[PDB]
Amino acid sequence: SMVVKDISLADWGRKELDIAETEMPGLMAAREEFGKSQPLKGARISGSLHMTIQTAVLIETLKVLGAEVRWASCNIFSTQDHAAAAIAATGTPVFAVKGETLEEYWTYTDQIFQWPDGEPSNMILDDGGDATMYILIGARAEAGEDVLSNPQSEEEEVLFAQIKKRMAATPGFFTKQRAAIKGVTEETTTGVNRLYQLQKKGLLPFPAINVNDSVTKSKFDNKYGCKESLVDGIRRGTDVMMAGKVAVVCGYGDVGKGSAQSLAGAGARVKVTEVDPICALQAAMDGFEVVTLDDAASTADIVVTTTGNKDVITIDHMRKMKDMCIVGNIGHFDNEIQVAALRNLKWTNVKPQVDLIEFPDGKRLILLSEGRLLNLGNATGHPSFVMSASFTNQVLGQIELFTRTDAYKNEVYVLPKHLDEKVARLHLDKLGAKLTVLSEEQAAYIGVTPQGPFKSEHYRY
Amino acid sequence: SMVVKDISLADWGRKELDIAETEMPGLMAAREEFGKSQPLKGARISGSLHMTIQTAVLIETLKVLGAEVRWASCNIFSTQDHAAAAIAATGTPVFAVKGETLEEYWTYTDQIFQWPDGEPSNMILDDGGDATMYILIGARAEAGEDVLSNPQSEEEEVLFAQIKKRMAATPGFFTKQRAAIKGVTEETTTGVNRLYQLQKKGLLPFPAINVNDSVTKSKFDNKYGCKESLVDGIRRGTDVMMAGKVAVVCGYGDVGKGSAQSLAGAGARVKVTEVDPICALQAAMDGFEVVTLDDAASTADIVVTTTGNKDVITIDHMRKMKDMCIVGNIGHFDNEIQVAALRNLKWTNVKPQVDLIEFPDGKRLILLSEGRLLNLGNATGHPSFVMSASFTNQVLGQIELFTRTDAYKNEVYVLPKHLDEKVARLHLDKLGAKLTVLSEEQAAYIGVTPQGPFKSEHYRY
Amino acid sequence: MVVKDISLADWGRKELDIAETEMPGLMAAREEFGKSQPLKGARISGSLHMTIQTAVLIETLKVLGAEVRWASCNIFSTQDHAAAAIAATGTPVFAVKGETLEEYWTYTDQIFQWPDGEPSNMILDDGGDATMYILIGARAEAGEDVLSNPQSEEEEVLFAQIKKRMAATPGFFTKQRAAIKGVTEETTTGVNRLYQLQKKGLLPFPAINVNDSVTKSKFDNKYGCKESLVDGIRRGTDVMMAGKVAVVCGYGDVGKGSAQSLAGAGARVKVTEVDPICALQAAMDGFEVVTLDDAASTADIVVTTTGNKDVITIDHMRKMKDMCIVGNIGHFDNEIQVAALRNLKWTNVKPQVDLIEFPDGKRLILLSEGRLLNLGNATGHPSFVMSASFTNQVLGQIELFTRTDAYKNEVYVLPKHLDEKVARLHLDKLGAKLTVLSEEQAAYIGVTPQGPFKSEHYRY
Amino acid sequence: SMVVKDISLADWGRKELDIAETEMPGLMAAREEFGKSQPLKGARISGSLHMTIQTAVLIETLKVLGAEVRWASCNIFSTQDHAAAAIAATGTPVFAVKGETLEEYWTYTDQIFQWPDGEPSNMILDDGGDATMYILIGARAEAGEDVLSNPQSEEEEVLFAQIKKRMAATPGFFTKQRAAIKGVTEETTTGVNRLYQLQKKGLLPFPAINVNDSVTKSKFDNKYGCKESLVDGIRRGTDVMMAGKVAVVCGYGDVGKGSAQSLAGAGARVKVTEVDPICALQAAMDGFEVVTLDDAASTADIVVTTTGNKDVITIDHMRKMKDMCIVGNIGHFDNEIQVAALRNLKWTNVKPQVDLIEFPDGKRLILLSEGRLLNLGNATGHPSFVMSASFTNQVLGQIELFTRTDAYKNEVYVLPKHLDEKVARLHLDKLGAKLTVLSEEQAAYIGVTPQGPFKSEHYRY
Ligand SMILES: NC(=O)c1ccc[n+]([C@@H]2O[C@H](COP(=O)([O-])OP(=O)(O)OC[C@H]3O[C@@H](n4cnc5c(N)ncnc54)[C@H](O)[C@@H]3O)[C@@H](O)[C@H]2O)c1
Ligand SMILES: NC(=O)c1ccc[n+]([C@@H]2O[C@H](COP(=O)([O-])OP(=O)(O)OC[C@H]3O[C@@H](n4cnc5c(N)ncnc54)[C@H](O)[C@@H]3O)[C@@H](O)[C@H]2O)c1
Ligand SMILES: NC(=O)c1ccc[n+]([C@@H]2O[C@H](COP(=O)([O-])OP(=O)(O)OC[C@H]3O[C@@H](n4cnc5c(N)ncnc54)[C@H](O)[C@@H]3O)[C@@H](O)[C@H]2O)c1
Ligand SMILES: NC(=O)c1ccc[n+]([C@@H]2O[C@H](COP(=O)([O-])OP(=O)(O)OC[C@H]3O[C@@H](n4cnc5c(N)ncnc54)[C@H](O)[C@@H]3O)[C@@H](O)[C@H]2O)c1
Ligand SMILES: Nc1ncnc2c1ncn2[C@@H]1O[C@H](CO)[C@@H](O)[C@H]1O
Ligand SMILES: [K+]
Ligand SMILES: [K+]
Ligand SMILES: [K+]
Repeated sequence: SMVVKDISLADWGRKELDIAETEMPGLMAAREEFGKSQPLKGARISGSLHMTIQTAVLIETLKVLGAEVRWASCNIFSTQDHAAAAIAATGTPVFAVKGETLEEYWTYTDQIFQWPDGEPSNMILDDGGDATMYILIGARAEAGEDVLSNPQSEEEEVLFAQIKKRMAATPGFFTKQRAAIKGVTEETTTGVNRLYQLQKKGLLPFPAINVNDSVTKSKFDNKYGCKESLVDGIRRGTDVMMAGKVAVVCGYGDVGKGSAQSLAGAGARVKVTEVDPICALQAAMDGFEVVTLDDAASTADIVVTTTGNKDVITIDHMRKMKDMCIVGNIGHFDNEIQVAALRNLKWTNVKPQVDLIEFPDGKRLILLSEGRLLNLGNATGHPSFVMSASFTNQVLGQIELFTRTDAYKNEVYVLPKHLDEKVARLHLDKLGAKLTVLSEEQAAYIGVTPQGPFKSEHYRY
Repeated sequence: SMVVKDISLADWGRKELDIAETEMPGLMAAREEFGKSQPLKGARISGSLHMTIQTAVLIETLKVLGAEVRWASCNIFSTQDHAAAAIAATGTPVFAVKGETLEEYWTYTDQIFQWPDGEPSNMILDDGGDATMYILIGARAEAGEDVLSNPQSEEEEVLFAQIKKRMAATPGFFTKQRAAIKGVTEETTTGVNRLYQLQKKGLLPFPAINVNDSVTKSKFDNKYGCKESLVDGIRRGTDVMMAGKVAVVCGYGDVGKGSAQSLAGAGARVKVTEVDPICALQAAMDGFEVVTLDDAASTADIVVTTTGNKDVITIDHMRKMKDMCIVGNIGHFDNEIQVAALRNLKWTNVKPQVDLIEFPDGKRLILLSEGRLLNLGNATGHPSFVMSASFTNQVLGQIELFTRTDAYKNEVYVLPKHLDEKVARLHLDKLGAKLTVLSEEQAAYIGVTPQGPFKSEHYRY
Repeated sequence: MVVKDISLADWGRKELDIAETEMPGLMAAREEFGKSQPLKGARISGSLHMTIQTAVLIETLKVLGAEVRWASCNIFSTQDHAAAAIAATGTPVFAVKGETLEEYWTYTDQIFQWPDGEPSNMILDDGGDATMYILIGARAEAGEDVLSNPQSEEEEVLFAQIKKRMAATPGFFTKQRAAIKGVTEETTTGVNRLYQLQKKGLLPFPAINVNDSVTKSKFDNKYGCKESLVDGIRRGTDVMMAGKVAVVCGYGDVGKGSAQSLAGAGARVKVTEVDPICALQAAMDGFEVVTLDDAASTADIVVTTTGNKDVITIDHMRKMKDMCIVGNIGHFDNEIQVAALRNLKWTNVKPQVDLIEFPDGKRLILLSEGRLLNLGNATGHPSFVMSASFTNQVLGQIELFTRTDAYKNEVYVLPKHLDEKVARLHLDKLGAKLTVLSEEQAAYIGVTPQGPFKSEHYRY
Repeated sequence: SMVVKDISLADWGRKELDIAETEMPGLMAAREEFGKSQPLKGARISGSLHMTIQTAVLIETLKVLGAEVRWASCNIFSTQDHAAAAIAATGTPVFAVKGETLEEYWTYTDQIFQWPDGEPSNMILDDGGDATMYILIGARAEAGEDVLSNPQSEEEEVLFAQIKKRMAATPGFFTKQRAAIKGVTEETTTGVNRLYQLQKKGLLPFPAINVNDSVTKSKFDNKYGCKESLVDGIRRGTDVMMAGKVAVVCGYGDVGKGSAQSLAGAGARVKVTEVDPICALQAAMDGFEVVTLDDAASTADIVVTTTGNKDVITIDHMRKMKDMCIVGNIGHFDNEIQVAALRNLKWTNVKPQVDLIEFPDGKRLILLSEGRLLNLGNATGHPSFVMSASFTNQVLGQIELFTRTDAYKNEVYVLPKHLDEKVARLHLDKLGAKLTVLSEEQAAYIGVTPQGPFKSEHYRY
């Protein structure tokens, strides 16, 4: 009916939720505005998104708006057990344990679609595309397409076996559920990229709102969020001194940028790697030495990958690294580091999400969260405030695709700027940030209304 | 023939160009790449752009590409005399003096179009849109439209007089010149906004390249440039101690962002104003107190405007200010501050571009560059390296519109991403910034090619 | 031995393996003095936060020949896995995270109770509690009225512990006092206490002020707090730093580190001070300098760093806004008027995190019940910076044990050449390459190429 | 009665003062607090200190507190002629002309001891110790010691010639002047050095206050002052871009620490060299790479020296540097850089205080101020606020010695901490910094009084 680590943690979860709500004015404002109206009454939402305290506040907001939901995490180490307990105790089905196996993970992703009345979900709230991919690959398998062979990875084999179990247990499930989905809201860059791949190949059968690319998501969550929680995760994992140390940051997109500020602000000296010349130029301009990991690996104290790509930190890199160098990843998936390549070496667990890996020559590495997003694995992810900006976009995205589904075609959308502006505006008071108002004449003079939007569609901020 | 302050400054100018070239790899790469093939042979370029050492390197670069140019500055205080002189000494006609009057400014603007063979220019390279407007408003006047009446500013009246003057001396001039322009490239936000007004009204009769919105322009020039050059201007103008002082930055776009960094990085404590809630939330997140000038004026030590709007610092604000508060503008035009409203009071010149204005109660203000761009007025504007990234776009813009004019409609375009990435790429070596190369598998994995472009069309960086 | 759970020892040992690679000072001292055993015969009573870092120190003192008995100097600052690892070696330790006041003082007394019945001969102290216990006890034994009118609950427990000891083994305090060759004192608040003793003629043995080594006060107190303040506030509250206003009370070494901690994490810092010079430094460093009276009502975070008392009062706490976070990183829990909060409704959120509700409904988040939140809510300063602090401790123990007769009953600091050696020992770890003076250069500036490089009272 | 370059420039001097005063709250507040009580009535002060506008404000402050004064520069080139003029217009004897002869210099030093009533000085206010040493050496000569033979330098022969001139002219002048000095204050490290040697050899015949080691003066000059004026100097000189650049700072004392902050704050990436392991460890902990100039020279873009040593940047380093490396000294005071060693290479002057030096292989260097102090050479020295903190120390020292002469032995003393604190208080209000007051209970608790001093004699702050 629910799967959590320990239901007795509910009370603790609840207390922290009391606190988080005072930090999340966006979601609370959505409860005020849409509670009575109940725009999501009739919504049947399967959520796949880090089961944190922040996600719990979102979940309860969705419910206040009329939705029924079933939830699971989008990572095996990112759950906050007391958050999961507190949500479970309300009766909302949740399947999320910090430290679950891969098999369990896919079992749980499946569970979010298994409603008691035997009818399907009609909405997906996704982070990384795992729930979306599960349905769409499932359905194609059910249509006879050969899509469950030649598994590239362990994780992929486990995903396949889970699709096979579901096909056998309830034939027609995927087909039926693919058709039942009114729309999906996608939270993160890696997820959005998967959406665009689908659209480009004509494999997206319903509309998606790209939540990541709201300005109040990508330029806040991905950047400030990582600034807050990257060093947090490293610190809890290792308790290492930042001052005096060299940290190499692989990638200089939004996450990479935030990550560099996280480390720099703590006193580490930051070096950056990149493949995009524009982002690399930014990094240099921002004061950072721009290197390759091939050149910088053997003298780094800390190495962090932020790319969304793969094989960024390889076994060759890790052999060069000096004793006790700290290795971690804060991009969505664990393949940015070649962890699988380290499995034939001697591992000593230090504590949860902290492992000492020993090379033939006696050199040791400290690996965080087994190569999974270390901010959520080693700590608690992004603070409540920033998550409020992200999740308010999520709420608006859900309202759009559920209540105005016919306005949308089978493609990836972003929310309109006036909504983006609304989201930021909701978070200003909380910080005691006083906004100036344009005179009618000033607005005229620069080509806008006093009410906004204030920028052209593709302004970059 | 030419008009500069003092032709004997040429040697100094020349020595600073030898140095400046080592700081502008973008422009020097273009000379190597397009020198022999001479894509601008037959170009007759009228340039209206701050006549600085940086612009001088651009001018020589355009000549090396085959172009013949005639130049003027786009601001009465922004010239560097020794740069103007070095350019005049090569025989290129240049009409720019630091501290020219309004009348002189328009006389020079007109001169850039007066070729010795009596034939019109065929290209414009513009910053602010003054040279473009002149031709266009002049042409309309010639067609009998009533565009020369009810002038709002002293500046508007002198522009009208100059247009009439030219109409009488050489009838048909504006119309024959309008028709002869193959294209215009526009440098800055305020100019680009003017262009969009035109296009919108159907009043753009040729293609325009919006250089401002190149990523390697807006996110570098407008941000990092002002970071370098705002306090530079304030220090040269006032020698005030920064640590311990409170500065108010009005606006938090690309310029306000850089301006804030400029002051903070020098030790001042920075408060920010904004009308855009997303930009305000960025400023609060960046650790700045977000206030209204109404509330903050009376205790500020420094007040700077960066909006490109008008009437941002009013007479009411300046009244509230404390004795010796420094006031400046770094947006494109002198109407952001209500300087006209100060003409009423007792001025005392302190030195070039620094005035002490005394209110009735005896309260004094220090006004910088008479409320015009203080970075260029009180110092020398942005350093060479950043102007190289900015100006390398200009050169590519000219090459496009001059060699491929038939591919463009009467609209505002931006350069393609691959060119933006090229520009960045040409600046990496100068900084010892070494780029990583995607493996074939890696590029496939994220949906790009190893040669780029690496980001979707509207990626915000 | 008393620890939370001896089964944590393996975990503690793994983190010691790691900590050692971060603490080259201590490991160097093992190399230099291990065979020579300068502390052979030393019987050291240690009262210092029983963290992983302190565990590396303890093992270093043992490599040098010492026998030790250890207790923490704060009820919340122990890391149970460190305590366990140390206990597993056979070294007597008495330290549990979350001990009661009564337990604390039982453990402080335990560090002086050796199996053979003979007294300790050295004290390694942090905050002065172990030193005060012996000194106040010995005066009570000599008949002085020093155990009356207790001014706090904690003071009451101390008096009862002293009375309990005098009853069990009469004469213990007098004999232990006389048996102490010397004490080394780690922290500002402890040193302050020593100076008060010396001024009154109540210091009966030499003390090394380890806090005022440049490689301690200008590193530990500053960089240490830079690293660990925000750490403790994040683990306790997971609050967003960006966009928030934090008021730091005090701008000495710790207050300076603390401001950097919060600012570098995104918070906007305002600072209070009583010392005009320190205030001017704050303003020069870019911080708004305010009174808490004025700033209290709009702050999001308020942190005290003074070593003083009654800095954050009931009146301030009344003015604060709902969900304001309140903590202290000075040595003692009286900087904040915690006791004045005791009749209000408290709800525990989790260890060292409490929600306190006022009559009007306004709630505050108090960290570690007003005790050092870096050690309370996280794990204190990182190993590297503590290696600097603890290498000074080792050198100070060696001094007062091996050369006791060269010191009078006063507070001393280590000579500059030892201070420079400590810094030197930590350079390689960071890949910091030092330049060497030419003979002529040295002469030109009035030094030798070997150092010391600065005058006695150079401020750095 | 006065020697200045042009009494005509006096009105302009005054206009400069009006501005500078508003930036020197310390000295001004001194005037409001002590003006009425006239604690320097009866003072007859002989001053020797760079005759700048800042020093003019100091001077007038001394007169406001009742002091009668005669003044000269402590340097032949430091005099700002309109300051002198403004001061001589007061009726105050000033003997200072920018560019004065060495002979004339000593003649002006003598003139500050020649009062028209024929009686002697009773106080010396000194920077560098030339005015103190002149009286003391002269008096040793008049007591018959052989001290005017064996001049080490031709600059010393000017000294000795000048004492014999005065000895011959008015027998006993020196003996009687030495006996009349109540006390002297000293501003600089070199001046203190000389005095402390007098003291060690029983040659110090009166109390001296060492002001250089006040916290509010050593920190304000050395660190905050150089923080404000380093990057400023380098910009005015080269207009180079800081962002993206590597700057090597030689030495990490107070001047080095400020210099590092100046550069990092402007966007440069700072490396640091040191011989002192404590300072080096400070640098690494402040997040700077700690290197030897030997290793870092070939890739530096800016190298600045701050050591106060000699032969810091040698010809061997300069040969290794890349083309267009900028090289400067902010220490003291020439000879940190081996400039002379470069005199055979091709020098091309770019403008005042900026020289291009070319090596045999075409490698050029940009050298600032010929390797002398660049903050004075290319900028305008330290800001007024900075100098206000430092000159307020002189004042308080003067009051202290003049009014409590009896409390002092003939030794060098540092300024009492309560006065150091007083200096700070005097600047707090201008900054808007509000001081908290200890309760009587809090004060006893920590072992001080509510009035301070608040720290022990050797607290390092
Ligand atoms: N942990 C979190 O809380 C969190 C939050 C947001 C996003 N993410 C994840 O982080 C990843 C990155 O997100 P983003 O918003 O920064 O995307 P982004 O595209 O803005 O930036 C990724 C950057 O990595 C660079 N890159 C790619 N391959 C590289 C390589 N081999 N070496 C060096 N650089 C390389 C790209 O040029 C790009 O600039 C995604 O997986 C995203 O889903 C995680
Ligand atoms: N001097 C220079 O070196 C330089 C360089 C680049 C651009 N500019 C000029 O600076 C101006 C700003 O350009 P930008 O690139 O920053 O454009 P931008 O649109 O990114 O920034 C303008 C910002 O000002 C804000 N704003 C508008 N009116 C306001 C008001 N009344 N009060 C407070 N904030 C207000 C807007 O919300 C906007 O975010 C333009 O005129 C541009 O041409 C100057
Ligand atoms: N938590 C830790 O890991 C850690 C580390 C080192 C020191 N400490 C403790 O921190 C405390 C401070 O030590 P420090 O080394 O910074 O001492 P310090 O003397 O250098 O700093 C204390 C400052 O507080 C100021 N102050 C005093 N009362 C004040 C008041 N009522 N309001 C505002 N400011 C006031 C003083 O002027 C002084 O500048 C001591 O208790 C010390 O033992 C803790
Ligand atoms: N330009 C100015 O406005 C200004 C102002 C004050 C002082 N100064 C001058 O600056 C110099 C330094 O002053 P300070 O207050 O920093 O004194 P300081 O003694 O505090 O700093 C000197 C530092 O230089 C280091 N050093 C010495 N030789 C070195 C070498 N070969 N390589 C690397 N580091 C070396 C020393 O270890 C010491 O830490 C003095 O000569 C002083 O007169 C200049
Ligand atoms: N504490 C958190 N709770 C929920 N989601 C988070 C948290 N921190 C980061 N994320 C989200 O996780 C995604 C990374 O997979 C990002 O898109 C981000 O929005
Ligand atoms: K969190
Ligand atoms: K420039
Ligand atoms: K620790």
